[PDB]
Amino acid sequence: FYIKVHDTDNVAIIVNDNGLKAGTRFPDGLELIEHIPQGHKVALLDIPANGEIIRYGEVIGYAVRAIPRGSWIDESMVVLPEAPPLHTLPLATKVPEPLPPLEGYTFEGYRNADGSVGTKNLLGITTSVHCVAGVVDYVVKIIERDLLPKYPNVDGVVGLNHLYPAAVVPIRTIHNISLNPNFGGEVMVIGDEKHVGFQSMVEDILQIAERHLQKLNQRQRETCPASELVVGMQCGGSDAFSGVTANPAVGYASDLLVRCGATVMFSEVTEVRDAIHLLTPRAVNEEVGKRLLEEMEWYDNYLNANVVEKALGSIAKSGKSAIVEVLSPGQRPTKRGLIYAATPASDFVCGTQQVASGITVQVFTTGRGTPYGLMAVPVIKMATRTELANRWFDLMDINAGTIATGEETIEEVGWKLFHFILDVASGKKKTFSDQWGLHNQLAVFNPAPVT
Amino acid sequence: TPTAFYIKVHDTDNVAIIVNDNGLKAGTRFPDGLELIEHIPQGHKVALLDIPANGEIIRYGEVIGYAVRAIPRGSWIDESMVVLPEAPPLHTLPLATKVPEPLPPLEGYTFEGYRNADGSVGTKNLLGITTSVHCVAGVVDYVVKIIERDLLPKYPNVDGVVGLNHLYGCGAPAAVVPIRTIHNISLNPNFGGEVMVIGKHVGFQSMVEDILQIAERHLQKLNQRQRETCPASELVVGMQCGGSDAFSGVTANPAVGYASDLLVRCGATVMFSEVTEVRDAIHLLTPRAVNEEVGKRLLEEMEWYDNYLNGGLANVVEKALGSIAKSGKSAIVEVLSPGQRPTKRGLIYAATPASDFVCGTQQVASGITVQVFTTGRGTPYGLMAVPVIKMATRTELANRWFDLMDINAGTIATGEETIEEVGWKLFHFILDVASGKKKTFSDQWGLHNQLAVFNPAPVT
Ligand SMILES: [Ca+2]
Ligand SMILES: [Ca+2]
Ligand SMILES: [Ca+2]
Ligand SMILES: [Ca+2]
Ligand SMILES: [Ca+2]
Ligand SMILES: [Cl-]
Ligand SMILES: [Cl-]
Ligand SMILES: [Cl-]
Ligand SMILES: [Cl-]
Repeated sequence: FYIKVHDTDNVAIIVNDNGLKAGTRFPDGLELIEHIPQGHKVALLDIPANGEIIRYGEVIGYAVRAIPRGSWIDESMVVLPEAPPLHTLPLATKVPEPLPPLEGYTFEGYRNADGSVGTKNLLGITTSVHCVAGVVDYVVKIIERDLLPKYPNVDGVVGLNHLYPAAVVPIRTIHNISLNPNFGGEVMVIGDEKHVGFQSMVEDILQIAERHLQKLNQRQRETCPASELVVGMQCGGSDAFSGVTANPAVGYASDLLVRCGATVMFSEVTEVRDAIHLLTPRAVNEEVGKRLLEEMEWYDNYLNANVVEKALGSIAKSGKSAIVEVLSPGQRPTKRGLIYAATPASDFVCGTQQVASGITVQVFTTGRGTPYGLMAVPVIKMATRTELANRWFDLMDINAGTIATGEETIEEVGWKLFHFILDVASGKKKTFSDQWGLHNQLAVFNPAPVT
Repeated sequence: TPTAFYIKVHDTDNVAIIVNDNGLKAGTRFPDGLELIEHIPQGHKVALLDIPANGEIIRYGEVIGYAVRAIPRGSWIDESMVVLPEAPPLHTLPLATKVPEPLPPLEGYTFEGYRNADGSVGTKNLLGITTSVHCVAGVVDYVVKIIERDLLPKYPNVDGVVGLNHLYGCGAPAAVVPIRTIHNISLNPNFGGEVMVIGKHVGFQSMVEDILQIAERHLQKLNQRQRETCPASELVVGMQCGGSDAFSGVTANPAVGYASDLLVRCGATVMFSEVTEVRDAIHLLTPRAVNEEVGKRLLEEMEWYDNYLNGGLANVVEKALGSIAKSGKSAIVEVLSPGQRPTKRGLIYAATPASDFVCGTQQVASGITVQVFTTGRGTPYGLMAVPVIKMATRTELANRWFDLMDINAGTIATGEETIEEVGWKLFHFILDVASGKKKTFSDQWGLHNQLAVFNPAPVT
């Protein structure tokens, strides 16, 4: 088997483990001239010198010399196309017609006083930026082992720590995380007498904390429309199958959520940067397009195989819907649909920033056995290959590798993911991250220098 | 107390600080014969003599500014009445122009510590867990949490377990600081020179079970280690400031500087950091360098940080003079870059950010086994890697946070104790903490915040 993503492609990827040896033939009639490993590209037709190399329906490079059919195309046989300037990129030149809406889909969630719906019932603890740091982590640890077990309806407790002139990103991120629907309607804020005492201070905090736990323990889930979901998507260990299996499937589920009237988010500026010329045309208008370019140059400025090919594989998670809004690190959306939330690719930082943007569910695609997870929101981990789903059967919540062998289609895995999202949001199924407690501490993005 | 007091740091000073809570009202007289003309709050400066216009303002024996207008004696000097002196260029600062004569050595001082195979001595018996930079991250934090609740309780002689995480994506141009820092932390003596390295299908739960068996083998071996009498020369003490206070440089800092000189005399290694806190006073550290190469190396770290950073305003030069007071009077024998380890013994300058958790993490990487943390605020700062001795600047603070302040230096402001007395009291407190005879409040309540490696490179 070989996988051809788009119809106009002139190259394909080998899926067979160990690759395919010379002599192997395919239905169309071509034949390999040499051995080609799995994940590497093969020429479908004879491509001439300086000839375009097409994959994902776009130019990923040019041939350095004439490449014969059925030959292995290595990174040394291609010339990368230099990315064009940002002021020359087309904006809103091809906004697709909205697909027919999906109505009636629901999930059991926790309705908040502000109208938002949480997928989890958590206790949030924070402190004013002018108070001392270290009290929140100490109190959260005591609440987890001494009180949390007495309130089973409470999914957990999360500490929101501030960092110790231009550092607006970290402050905005911590304040917006406390507005996430999984915290409900009230996060806890902790901050004359000759002898006060530290132990005394903590005793008072634990009394306030037990009052909140008793109230959260009495909350119940109610049937809510799928339009109240906010789903975030990010990549973990980039793989040769990421853009041909998991990513396209996530993009199909992304389009289904947009049709339900929900909010989907894709981030990672470093992962989509070399393909921004394919996102700008999908902006609903120019102000949203220029706002998209503004985030690209901000990150290029902050930073002081085929990168274009990998970027095309990442944007596959965005699906085909229109980009209705662009967010800066830690901002919250004001519109519903496909949103672009600028964030670093670094897994724990991306997750923390998406949680700040208000996601209630996160989908994490990966080609490596990573124990990534968050307590703030349930993390659905999708494998890119079947070999990976079998090796880490207790980490991979869903397998997209069935697309590479033709056993399942992008549409089938996409719908399977959509239904998995509603079941996780309803608490009917627990992701492996929530089953084993794979929760890594929040990592706020701090682009400002440390004093 | 109806006894009015002011604290004059150096003999040549023409200004002092009011110590009485609520300050001193006009009419109050002092032994020398001075008298206040107006009310002056605590922490604020008072003129000891009539200072003329453009006249020098001296504190800590150095010029902190010039008077905007003629200042009469016994008057309150606010930050709007002084003009900061333009700082001179770094290439024009004198190097090794005044290296003090080495003081007579202190012999016989010891502490009960854990001798390592490399010759170092630890003050704590910890389990270090790390992973190769090419492996996936998140496994160490998960395993450490399971070891703390399921195995650690079975091995009481083990003080605790610490996870050492690398950077998300790496192999370099500027990302040498975080790699060097994580590698040097595993060489810290409190890990005993034996950190754990972790990195039909098996599955994730199965992988962890194997790691817990390797972890239980290490805990059983560490649980059998015992402390041995070691010379105080094997100590490595780090010093940093927390909540800057008006008394920091007149009480706790000078006392820490006296204990710093005692440790140097014992043949131990002392460290002071925080580039942002000492930057506006570098012209007083450069002359104490043992030689020019160490002096230019000191200026090199100042400009590296300046480059990296590219009545509501206190005097920055005045605050900096108060911070360098922790360095004492010994000679600076070596300068380190963020996360480097020393090759010489004595007073060392380890460049690090002032940010409390990052400074601590970087000093632990440099090899400190004990840290002294001065502060004027009730902070719950602490580290698991090394015991943290928290020193209060005011007696009012030591009483308000009696379960956080390990030692009180506020007795200097009221004249009940001297810099020398509090300095020796700190030195003996350090030996007792290093021996495990006394437990700091940070280790008693478990005020341990996760390590925060300094990452000056942008995150992708
Ligand atoms: Ca990522
Ligand atoms: Ca099928
Ligand atoms: Ca500090
Ligand atoms: Ca006395
Ligand atoms: Ca205790
Ligand atoms: Cl020299
Ligand atoms: Cl040096
Ligand atoms: Cl080094
Ligand atoms: Cl004594």
